[PDB]
Amino acid sequence: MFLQRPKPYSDESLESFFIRVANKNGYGDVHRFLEATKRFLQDIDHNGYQTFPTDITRINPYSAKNSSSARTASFLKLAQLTFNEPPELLGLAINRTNMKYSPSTSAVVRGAEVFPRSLLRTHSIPCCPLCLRENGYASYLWHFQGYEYCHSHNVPLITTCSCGKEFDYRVSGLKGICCKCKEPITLTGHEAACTVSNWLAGHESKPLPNLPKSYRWGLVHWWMGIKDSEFDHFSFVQFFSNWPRSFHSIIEDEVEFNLEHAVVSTSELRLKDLLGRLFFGSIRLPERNLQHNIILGELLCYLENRLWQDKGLIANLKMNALEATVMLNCSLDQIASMVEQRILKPLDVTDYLFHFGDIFCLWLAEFQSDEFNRSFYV
Amino acid sequence: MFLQRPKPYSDESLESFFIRVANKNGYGDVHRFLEATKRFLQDIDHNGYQTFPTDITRINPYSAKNSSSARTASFLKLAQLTFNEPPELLGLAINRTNMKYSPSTSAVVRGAEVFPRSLLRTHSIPCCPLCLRENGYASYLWHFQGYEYCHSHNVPLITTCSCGKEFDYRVSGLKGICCKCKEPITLTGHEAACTVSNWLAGHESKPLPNLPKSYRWGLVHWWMGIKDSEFDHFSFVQFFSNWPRSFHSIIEDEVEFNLEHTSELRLKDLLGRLFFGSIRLPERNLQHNIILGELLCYLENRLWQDKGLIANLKMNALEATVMLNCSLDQIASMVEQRILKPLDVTDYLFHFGDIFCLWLAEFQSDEFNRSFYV
Ligand SMILES: [Zn+2]
Ligand SMILES: [Zn+2]
Ligand SMILES: [Zn+2]
Ligand SMILES: [Zn+2]
Repeated sequence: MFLQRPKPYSDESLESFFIRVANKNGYGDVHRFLEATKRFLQDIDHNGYQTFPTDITRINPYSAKNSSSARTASFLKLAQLTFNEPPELLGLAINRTNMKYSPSTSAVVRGAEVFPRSLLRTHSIPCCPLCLRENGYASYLWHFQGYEYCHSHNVPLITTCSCGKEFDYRVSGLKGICCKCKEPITLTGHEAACTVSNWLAGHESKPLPNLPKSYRWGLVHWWMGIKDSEFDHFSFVQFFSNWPRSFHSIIEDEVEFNLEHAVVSTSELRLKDLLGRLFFGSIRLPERNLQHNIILGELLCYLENRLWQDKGLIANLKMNALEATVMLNCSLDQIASMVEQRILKPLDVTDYLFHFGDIFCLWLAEFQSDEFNRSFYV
Repeated sequence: MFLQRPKPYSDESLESFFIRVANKNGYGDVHRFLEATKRFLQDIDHNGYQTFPTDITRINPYSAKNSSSARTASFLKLAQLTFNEPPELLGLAINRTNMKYSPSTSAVVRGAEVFPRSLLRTHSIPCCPLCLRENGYASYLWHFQGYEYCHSHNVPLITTCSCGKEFDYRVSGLKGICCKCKEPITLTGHEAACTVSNWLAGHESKPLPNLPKSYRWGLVHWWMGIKDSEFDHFSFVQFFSNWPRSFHSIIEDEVEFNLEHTSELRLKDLLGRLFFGSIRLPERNLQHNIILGELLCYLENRLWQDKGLIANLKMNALEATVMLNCSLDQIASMVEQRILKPLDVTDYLFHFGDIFCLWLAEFQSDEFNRSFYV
């Protein structure tokens, strides 16, 4: 099998890539192209040729249950032999990863952008009938929640055509011709999400900060837990006009509430009981790089400064051997090694034996890194 | 107690900070200030006042046995109480850190710059008396080997004066007046170390790459294991001078010594020195750990060449966690569900053509990922 590469684009999705290859090389559709792709992998002695799907829906590496390792091994072999010039297809596929958010939100990766798994769309993919006729391809941002508006047009994406039927570009082509009435879809102008859709594109909008593509998705899963609802876009804009003093407006509310509503005495207080929501909700977004995770990197500033104010209230919060490992970015064995030789002053892991100012000052002298340290937010 | 901040600098050592305070504010030497400082912590009931040193040698937080957590806890109080405008003292200390190098070298950290533990000077700190008269304070680079020449005057660093006696700023102040002679010290041109110490400082100097301060210092440990000797400043410049074909020139010769010394060949038997000595130096940022990405770019275009020679090189489950940056529990999890294909942990049932395809599918990150060396 000898193919030709179409016009390359760094923002084209994976499902939009196989459609443009089959239309350029004279194939009928994408279903007959993936069937001939499976036939070529059988002839070249591939290990997972029988697991290659013929559907454009499950062509992504996260849809594979156990054959994910043979999926990109099939993707790497096609880029080296079936084209005159080697394309870039591994950077366009959504790969799984072991990276988690706080407290337990899973995440995936696509090249140099770590996507949240919880913000991935799986029911219906929206699209735009303008970019599919001007750019000639589909954006990779159409598969995720949050990119509700088209970024440089001040229009939303479409979900249902004028005759009651939906349009999905994966099953009905990249032109924009719907299934039932075979017409182009009529469109259905704010700023509250046009600021967001410009910012979730990876681009600059003020006052929202300059961050990598992964670390702008990290604010979105966090801010949904703030409202305890779905994402609100205009309150996202107004919240960072007072950055960080709207986040300073939050932590003042959160320590002053749970001291009132403390059920135990002020010496028997725990870190999870005063600040179990704020501190355990910003650790890995996606990592502990406080140079880009500005949430925890600011949270540390409003924790270190007031430590020994108010009789050392914050610096004396009880902690387990469990949540000592969460803050230090270590394991339970390194806690159990520092109770033998007593670098760390004191085993039951779930019995509250430690203090917060003890664990906070241990990080600053024994457990920093080139990203998770005190010297970026200062 | 109530003091004054001097002119604050972005390269002052920590030992120079307790002399520029102790001279200015009416103490006799550095010993008097440390003795006064320890008592102060007793009055405000700090827990580790009894571990606070009266020696300026052991002032750094790695010199503590168990009280390194209470030494920066002693340091987190003085910047808030005993001054007018808070000085930067935690940004000057040499803290420990857990960032292991290749193969097992530990690390220390001073703010946002991580150093090899094996490159710390401990006998006698060389210095430049021209910075000890015009700047008058001690640059933190003087605490480390690899830095031999002063990069601000192109003049060497002194270790033994004209009377056969040494010189150190922790015992002879910051003026430059020695012990035996109490004179100005008589001084002691190259380029090969001059441009390294300009690169070791944190400026842009060619042909040494634009790496960060954590990664400009991760290479000097790596090259001394290559030559297996003391550090030659001449060859460390000329090694980077023909990138990539000087770095590849050892690589294509590493295989030829180890091909002759074919399926029972291993990745530890054929590419064992280049790969296992380059994973974390200090970390896995392939934008700035250029050693792995260029070797991966060498070995991505060598995966199924030579009838798949490099695809047939054997790996364990222990040395697969070194690559994939995971634990042994996730390795045994991929054996039950059978994503990675062949329990004995040190078993040779895993090959390099099998591991590298799994990392492009299930184990990327934002820094240990293919998205830089494309
Ligand atoms: Zn567009
Ligand atoms: Zn229509
Ligand atoms: Zn000088
Ligand atoms: Zn002398």
